[PDB]
Amino acid sequence: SKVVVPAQGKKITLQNGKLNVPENPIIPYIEGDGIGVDVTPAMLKVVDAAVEKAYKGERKISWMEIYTGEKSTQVYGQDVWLPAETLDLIREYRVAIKGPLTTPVGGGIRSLNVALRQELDLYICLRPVRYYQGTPSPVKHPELTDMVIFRENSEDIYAGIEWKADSADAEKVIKFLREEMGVKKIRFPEHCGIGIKPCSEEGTKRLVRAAIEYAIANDRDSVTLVHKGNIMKFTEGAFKDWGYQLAREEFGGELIDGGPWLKVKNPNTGKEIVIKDVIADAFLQQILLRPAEYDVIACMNLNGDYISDALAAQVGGIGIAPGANIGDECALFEATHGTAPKYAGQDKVNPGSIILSAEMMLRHMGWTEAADLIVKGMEGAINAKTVTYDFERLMDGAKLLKCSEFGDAIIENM
Amino acid sequence: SKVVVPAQGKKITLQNGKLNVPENPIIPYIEGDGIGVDVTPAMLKVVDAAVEKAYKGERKISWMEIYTGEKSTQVYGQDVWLPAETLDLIREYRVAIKGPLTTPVGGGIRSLNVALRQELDLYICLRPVRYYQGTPSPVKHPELTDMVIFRENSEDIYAGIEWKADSADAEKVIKFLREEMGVKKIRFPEHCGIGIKPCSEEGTKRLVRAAIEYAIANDRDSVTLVHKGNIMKFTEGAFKDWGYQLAREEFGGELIDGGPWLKVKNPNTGKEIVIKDVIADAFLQQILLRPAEYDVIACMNLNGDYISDALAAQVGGIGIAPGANIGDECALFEATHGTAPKYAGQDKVNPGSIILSAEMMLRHMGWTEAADLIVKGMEGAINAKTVTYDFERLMDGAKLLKCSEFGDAIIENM
Ligand SMILES: NC(=O)c1ccc[n+]([C@@H]2O[C@H](COP(=O)([O-])OP(=O)(O)OC[C@H]3O[C@@H](n4cnc5c(N)ncnc54)[C@H](OP(=O)(O)O)[C@@H]3O)[C@@H](O)[C@H]2O)c1
Ligand SMILES: NC(=O)c1ccc[n+]([C@@H]2O[C@H](COP(=O)([O-])OP(=O)(O)OC[C@H]3O[C@@H](n4cnc5c(N)ncnc54)[C@H](OP(=O)(O)O)[C@@H]3O)[C@@H](O)[C@H]2O)c1
Repeated sequence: SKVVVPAQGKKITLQNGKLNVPENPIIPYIEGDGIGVDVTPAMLKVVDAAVEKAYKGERKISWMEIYTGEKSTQVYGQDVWLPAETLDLIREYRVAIKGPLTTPVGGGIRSLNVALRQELDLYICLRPVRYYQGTPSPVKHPELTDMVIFRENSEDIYAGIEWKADSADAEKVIKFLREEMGVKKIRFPEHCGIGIKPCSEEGTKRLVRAAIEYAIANDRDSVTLVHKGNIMKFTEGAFKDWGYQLAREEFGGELIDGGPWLKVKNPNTGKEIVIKDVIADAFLQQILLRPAEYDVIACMNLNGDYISDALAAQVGGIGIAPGANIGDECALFEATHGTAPKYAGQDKVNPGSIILSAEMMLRHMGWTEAADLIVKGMEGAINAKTVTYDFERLMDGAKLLKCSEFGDAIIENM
Repeated sequence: SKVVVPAQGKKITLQNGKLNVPENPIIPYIEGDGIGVDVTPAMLKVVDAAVEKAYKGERKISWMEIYTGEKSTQVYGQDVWLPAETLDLIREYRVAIKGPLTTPVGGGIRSLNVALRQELDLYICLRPVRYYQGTPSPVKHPELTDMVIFRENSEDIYAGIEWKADSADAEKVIKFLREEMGVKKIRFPEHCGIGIKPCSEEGTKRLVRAAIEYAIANDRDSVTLVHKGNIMKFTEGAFKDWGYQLAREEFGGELIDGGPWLKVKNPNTGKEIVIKDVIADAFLQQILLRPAEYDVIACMNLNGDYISDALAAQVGGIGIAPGANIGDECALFEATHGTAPKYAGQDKVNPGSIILSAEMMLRHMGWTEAADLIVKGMEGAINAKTVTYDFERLMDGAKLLKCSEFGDAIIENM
């Protein structure tokens, strides 16, 4: 009802597991709450400039705004935070992008971001994290970090299955656990909240399957299964066993030494990709202490949230970290930072995250020239130290830029 | 049967919630697997020197070795990894310490460390993390970190309640969830592992209760409730609500501004302690980016493992991080690093962790003079750059020391 389909423009289709993108594709975008009003306009202009420059006017995106979050309630009504129409629009047009989203508190509503992921079955959360020269960073050698996180996106405790302490359901579940499953380890059964943590074999293998294909298509050096399997043997640990098993079953994994690592040969470059694993709490230490040893990461939903968010901070990219939610049929790219309501509307915020997510989106569309230009623009703008206040306040000799002006700087550095 | 109670020596008792420690107390200690054979002897000698120097010969510990892990199987037999006698010994003598422990794989045995914590109901995992000048660190300003972690120690998913995919129990639980609880969010119900995540109100409030008392007794600046409550509302989120509620109910918490932070007045110094909260994935970023803003931390079991282990790495103290497991009746202090089998027996390992845990143990015993001397010794030895290989290999100008020699250096710097 209130979305306007672009007069000129054409739908992306999926054929044979491969996107068919027209030169005039319609892309759905969600402005986002808070500073989404600042960064989305910059992102539109930066992407159009990259597309115009890479294909000399032969291609062009027909943006189409759709809604989620506050703007959805002001467009559709009182408690329409995520209209069915927005899900249908993303499935019809295959590829979309959105700014920051916040979920209201006090109405029993659970994460809108996670709702999008789970209802579009975008089981890959893809966070590439690598250091942009010139970025102010808390660690000494941020340039050693160059990883790609494959975070499982629908199952784990992150999935939102839980009962409230003292509710009839929680006490029903606890009664079933103690009396029918014989559980004795619930220290205090009264006034106790309960959460469920599921992890299946198919969900594990389609997430690791994507990670290893990614290592192959991008010739990277390894895939590390991160887990907390010595405590949670049947979810985290199973994730790690199924991941190794997939590597053997579908990518000819061979045993290194006495194990447990494997090596997968890259069919296209001959490079032996190492498959290995690290327990999650030690991994949070290793990304600081021995960052160059890691590359592609495969892990479950909650660990992936932590790991992405720790890596982004340690390269000083907490505000420019790109992110994508990808499934077999649809894809939703997103700004990964908060809504920062304090500065919303002041044209202050750093648009780098949603712009790099747009870079991912173009590359997912097969428009790699335009995507390369955006990386190149971020490269030069940040290396030139012409940046927004969240960068500039941490450093000397930088030129302070509004949000919109940083978008221009990126275009100027393409 | 194989433990020898010390001829001379006397049992610590608990009276009125307060330890009564004799001048000749018997302390039970577990050597620990792997490098425990290296660091425990250094720790015995360092603690005895501190006690001898602080009390001029009037006090002295009667160590008593007890067993867990490999040495237990070689002392008691084939699969005796954790003899009942060791639990009884720790409850009889109240205070003990142990080196690194590893749990065997392939026999269905779950963490020996966690078994000790849960069966002695040591619900506080206490990790103080602060930077020792001279330590090689991956970040630029490690000296800004000075935190104390209160990690909940018996409940959360960390508690080891789970079924294996395809087992009759997992399929029984999944059937109950889908058919009797109406759960629709399990993406793939087949071949799916299940874990339970419990969090009670009493468990939350006795853990936060200890954290706030600690902030009071040590005049620190704040207590931060760390959680992942926007996704797990009834466990992580409840932990955070119960924590605030305790602060109001028992420590006169008053609202700051419009909330949600509180302020608790320190009954002894008048200092207003801030009670606040941060969501766990953002917190892993904040301990890097704004570390000076945090002090005492209160959080649940799994987050506490991650947070302690990330902080230790970021001050370069991955091998000297102290740790204690404390309950209302018993206490078990521990080395917090792995068993490092590769270097075990070579007198290489860094004894700093178990020695600082001994420092905690003495201070828990009321022997604060001896504890102060050990801190002072670690201070000087590390500042003098007379350290073991894990420090020395990361730095220039250091003097390489065996494990035993570093223990001497600590004594020499008391
Ligand atoms: N993945 C996501 O899209 C995502 C993840 C979590 C939360 N959010 C949402 O965001 C809301 C915003 O409000 P909050 O105050 O509660 O946030 P908050 O995350 O605790 O705070 C974020 C802070 O990071 C900075 N920042 C955020 N985005 C930035 C960007 N793009 N460029 C530069 N700096 C940026 C601002 O700090 P300075 O003022 O220091 O610059 C900002 O206020 C939350 O309630 C939440 O639902 C979105
Ligand atoms: N809290 C605990 O007590 C605890 C926690 C987890 C694991 N562990 C156990 O430890 C076992 C040891 O074997 P792993 O090889 O599997 O360990 P791992 O933790 O993956 O490796 C630890 C590495 O840290 C270094 N290190 C460990 N303790 C140190 C110390 N005290 N001083 C200086 N450097 C230290 C050594 O690295 P460099 O060679 O680079 O120096 C070491 O091999 C594990 O299987 C596990 O059950 C104990």
